[PDB]
This record gives sequence, structure tokens and C-alpha cells, in this order.
Amino acid sequence: FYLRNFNNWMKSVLIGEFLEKVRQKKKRDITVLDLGCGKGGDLLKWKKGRINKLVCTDIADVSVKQCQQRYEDMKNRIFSAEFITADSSKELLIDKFRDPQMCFDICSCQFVCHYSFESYEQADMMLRNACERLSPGGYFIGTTPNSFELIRRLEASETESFGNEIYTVKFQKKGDYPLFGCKYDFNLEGVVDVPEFLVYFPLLNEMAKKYNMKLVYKKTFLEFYEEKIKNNENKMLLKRMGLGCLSKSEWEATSIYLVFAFEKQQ
Amino acid sequence: SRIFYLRNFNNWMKSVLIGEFLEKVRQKKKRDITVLDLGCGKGGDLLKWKKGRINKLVCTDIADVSVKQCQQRYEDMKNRRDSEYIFSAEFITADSSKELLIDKFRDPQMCFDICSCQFVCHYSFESYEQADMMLRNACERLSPGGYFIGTTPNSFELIRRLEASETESFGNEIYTVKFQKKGDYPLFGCKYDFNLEGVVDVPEFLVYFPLLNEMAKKYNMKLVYKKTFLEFYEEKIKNNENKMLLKRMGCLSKSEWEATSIYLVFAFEKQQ
Ligand SMILES: Nc1ncnc2c1ncn2[C@@H]1O[C@H](CSCC[C@H](N)C(=O)O)[C@@H](O)[C@H]1O
Ligand SMILES: Nc1ncnc2c1ncn2[C@@H]1O[C@H](CSCC[C@H](N)C(=O)O)[C@@H](O)[C@H]1O
Ligand SMILES: O=C(Cc1ccc(F)cc1)N1CCC[C@H](c2n[nH]c3nc(O)ccc23)C1
Ligand SMILES: O=C(Cc1ccc(F)cc1)N1CCC[C@H](c2n[nH]c3nc(O)ccc23)C1
Repeated sequence: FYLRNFNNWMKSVLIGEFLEKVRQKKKRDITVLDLGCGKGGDLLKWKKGRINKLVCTDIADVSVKQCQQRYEDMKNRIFSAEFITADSSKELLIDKFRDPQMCFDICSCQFVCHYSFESYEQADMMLRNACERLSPGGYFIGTTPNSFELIRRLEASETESFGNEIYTVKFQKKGDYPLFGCKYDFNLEGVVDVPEFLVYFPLLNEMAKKYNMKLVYKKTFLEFYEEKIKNNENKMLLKRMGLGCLSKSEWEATSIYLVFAFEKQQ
Repeated sequence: SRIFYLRNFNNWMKSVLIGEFLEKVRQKKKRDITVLDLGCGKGGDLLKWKKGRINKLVCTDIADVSVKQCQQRYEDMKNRRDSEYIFSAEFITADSSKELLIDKFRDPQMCFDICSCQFVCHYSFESYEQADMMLRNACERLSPGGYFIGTTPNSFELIRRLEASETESFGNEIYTVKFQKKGDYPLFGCKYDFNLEGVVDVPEFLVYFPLLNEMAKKYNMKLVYKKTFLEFYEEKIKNNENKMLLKRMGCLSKSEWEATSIYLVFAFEKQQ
């Protein structure tokens, strides 16, 4: 519960930074693509951003319905929203938008990207889906496990495994970290245990250039927290959310991750 | 200096590597063994090839002054009484990240059983087209079943020492590494300076070895193994020949091991 809340604060400040930048740029028709939305934990964040149109997509059809339902519920207590079930690493989302020439101001992709580094075609496909329809000046923002921190911990271990009572990471073998299909197990004890894939961030950065994007920043969770905490509204939100200090086991689990922000060039 | 001791330790590491794949080549075929020493320098492995009893060697390096020194060292070797069987050699000055070596061989159709690239291939990661071209020169003319072997800095260990560093610099009295910015490690062009006290002050580029691995597939190569300098040493010491050899050439100082431990060895095999 406490980790889920900490990560929402991270996502809130990240989305909020770039929602603000879009609002200084655009005058109307703010449109967002939430690639890998899950059950919809960011719907509230997009409503607070006063955006105009949301596309929500995930590979789990059950998650897409729950996300749709949560939207309908909050509509009836707002942006227009679309809900598409699809593998964004194998399908073109352009094939499924109500309007196949719509463009986006932000693609947000939270804890989703690394599942596409199963293979070259899949990672390229998810990037296309996240950046191809970005308007000039648009943003591709997200969160994903920091490959360096995962390799560092795996080396320093004895087993192909490290973790604690919250999380366990088991690698399929050691010393072999292919650009694609480097598989490992992320055991969220006991929510989910999902196959994940390593993302060498310099690879992702170079790949995004195919879609005319440039790095805005790449920040470990630590860096992101330390910089974003100095802001006042960010600190206000942290207290208003019930958040103080992470426990050591929770810090270890969440320091695995980094945040990234790219921007569509002209 | 104690550069003398590092050189002799590095020569052991290269002997053990060269030897493993020479013996693999010697068995897969009966015949003449032909070798590409890419970035040969002054010819510090010429003796390793003479003990390997190979039949044809090609030495190439971007530095013409070093190529001539390597040729000069080869001709002195053949003035000895124990060089009846010594390989024949040709010496070419060329930028192997820019020029096609195929158009400079005496025989433009010749083929290699081994391309040996020791402490060279990281200079080519200046750009993609240079890393690609050095790999073409190293692997395209390899016979099927041939080998691409070498040594190069372990980028994971450079970045670990950098991140952990207090400034953009780390080293000791033997070496110093200075990057240009922390956090920004591009696939190509990641420049850092490498100063080996008294020996050499050169710019180098980071090689993400997984990227090197993938790019080598384009020339139909497959990884045989990659081992850090430590990992390689501990496995190879177990064999008595390797160890007897290590002692015929003491143990390593602290600041010396810190300097050699940045490196990894690799071996690729050309597929059929
Ligand atoms: N190939 C793929 N295409 C689209 N979504 C995928 C996917 N692979 C995994 N996912 C989705 O990515 C999600 C990861 S959990 C992240 C959920 C949400 N964005 C949040 O931050 O709370 C899961 O819902 C999973 O179904
Ligand atoms: N682009 C390039 N093409 C060919 N050789 C290069 C090169 N860039 C650097 N080199 C050579 O690589 C050498 C690295 S020093 C290594 C020397 C030798 N291989 C040995 O192990 O003893 C230098 O002599 C340098 O001239
Ligand atoms: O929300 C986060 C952030 C986070 C939370 C706690 C941590 F300890 C570290 C990170 N996630 C990263 C880890 C797995 C999370 C998750 N829950 N359910 C899933 N189903 C899937 O199919 C794929 C992923 C998940 C998604
Ligand atoms: O032999 C090794 C291995 C090694 C030696 C000592 C160590 F402490 C650890 C490793 N080298 C790596 C370091 C630079 C060496 C070198 N000497 N002269 C050069 N000229 C150039 O143009 C480029 C590189 C060099 C080559």
C-alpha cells in the first residue's frame, strides 16, 4: 500500500511536470495516450490535468474493462476517453483508434516499456505506438527498471537472485545480458510475479531517435525524488498523501526504477 | 616502471586466449593456419604466433610508424636460427574503422581462421559506421568455424567506478580515467580519456558488450564466451599448463590489479 502510494506520487509529479509544459504550449485539444494503463490508476491524474481526450490501452482485456468502468464511475459523479485492448508491442494502435489520424500531446507509459524488450520488433513497435502520433513538441514519458541497478545487484549476489520480503528478482543466468530477450523474474510478494525484460536505457534512447525524439532527462528514482522534493506543491502533495519515509525494504524495491522523458522534435 | 609487470601479465592473458583458439583451429582442419592481427601495434604478439606455428599472418594498424616497427620486429625474428618454420607475414597501414582491408591484401580473396583484436576494438566505437566497419574487417573474411577473439574495457566496470567516483575521474598512480559527463552513456561516441602513466594518453570510447555481441551477428558470428579479466584468470589458472606458464614469465600489486581488472576477453565463432 505504501509503495503503491509512493509510486503514485512519483507518477503525479512526472505527469504534472509535462502536463504543465503542454498547457503552456497548447491552447486546446489536449490529447493523451496511456500505453499500458492497467486498471486505470492514472485516470484521476488526467482529470486533475484538465486534459480533453484520453486513449487508454492495455494487453489485459480484464484490466481494460475495469479501467473503462472506473472511468464511467468517475464520469457520473471530464475528458472523453477511449478504451482499446491490444498488444502494443505487436499491433498498431492506429488500427484501433476511432480516428486513425489522431495525434497525441503526451504518451504516458508507466511500468510497461520493459515488457517489449522481448525482441527487437516488439520494442520498436511499442516505441512507434508511443511516439509516431506525437504532435511536434509532444512528450513520451514513463518509468521502467534501471538495467544497471539490476545488473549491479545480480553481480554482487551469490545466487542469480536478490531481494527481500517485498520483492525477489531471479535472473535466468548471469553475465549474459542480451539487448533483447534478457529475461528475469520480478516477484512482487505476493501480488504478481511477471516475466520482465532488461532495457539498456542507451538502447531505448537511440531507438527513440527513429521517431524523431530527443532525451529530456533520465533520472533514477533517487535523483527524481531528490530534485522533485525541493518544489513546494510537490512537498505539499507528499504530506497530503500520507507519505514520509520509505522503509529500507521498500526503498530497496523502488530504487530499482528510473524515470524518463523524451520529446518529439520538429 | 611496474609497467613491465603489467605487460607480462597482459601477455599471459593473451597467450592463454590465443592458445585456446589456435588449438581449436589446429584440430578442426589439418591445414595452413592464417591469422589477422588487427591493431597489431609494434608486434607484441608476433612471438605468440611463432609459438603457435601458424603459416600466414597479416599485421595491420592505423599507425604506420608502428606497422614498420612490427615489420622490423618480424624480420629480426627471421634472422634467428629457430625460425625455419616461421609464418609468412604482410604489413598494412590502414584505418580498420574506415578502410576495407580486403582491397589491400596481396590476395584479395584470402580467408582467416583467426582474427585477433587485442585492446583495439573500443577505438572504433567512435560511431556506428566505425564499429560496424571494424567488425566487417575482423569477421567478414573469417572462414566458417573461424574465430574472432580480443580484449577491450568492460563498460560495466568503467561506469561502476565512475558512478561511485566523487568526480568525473577515477584512477590511481598507474592509470586515470576521465569521462566528460556522468549519466550519459550513448551506444556510440561515449568518449572518455585513458591515461596510462608514462605509457599512453589516448581517447577511448565505451563498448557496451551486449551491443558488440548483437552487431557481430551481422557478420554471422556467435558468442563463444565473454569473461571479465578476473573471471578469465580464475578459470584459466586451474589448468596446470597455464599456471606453469604464468610462473615461467610474481603476483599482482593492488594498484596494478585495479588497472587490469577493467578489461574483459571475448571470443566469437563464425557460423557455417
Ligand atoms: N505488450 C503490452 N502492451 C500493452 N500493455 C502491456 C503489455 N505488456 C504488459 N502490459 C501491461 O502493463 C501493465 C503493467 S502494471 C502498470 C499499470 C499502470 N500503468 C500503473 O502505473 O499503475 C499491465 O497492465 C500489463 O497488462
Ligand atoms: N581505427 C584503428 N584501426 C586500426 N588500428 C587501430 C585503430 N585505432 C587504434 N588502433 C591501434 O590499436 C592499438 C592499441 S594498443 C594494442 C596493441 C597490440 N594489439 C597489443 O596487444 O600489443 C594501437 O597501436 C593503435 O594504433
Ligand atoms: O506499479 C508498479 C510500481 C511498483 C510497485 C511496487 C514495487 F515494489 C515497485 C514498483 N509496478 C511495477 C512492479 C509490478 C507492478 C504490477 N502489478 N501488477 C502487475 N501486473 C502485470 O501484468 C505487470 C506488472 C504489475 C507494476
Ligand atoms: O596492452 C594493453 C593492456 C593493458 C596495459 C596496462 C594496463 F594497466 C592495463 C591493460 N593496452 C591497454 C592500455 C593502452 C596500451 C597502449 N599502449 N600504447 C598505445 N597506443 C595507442 O595509440 C593506444 C593504446 C596504447 C594498450
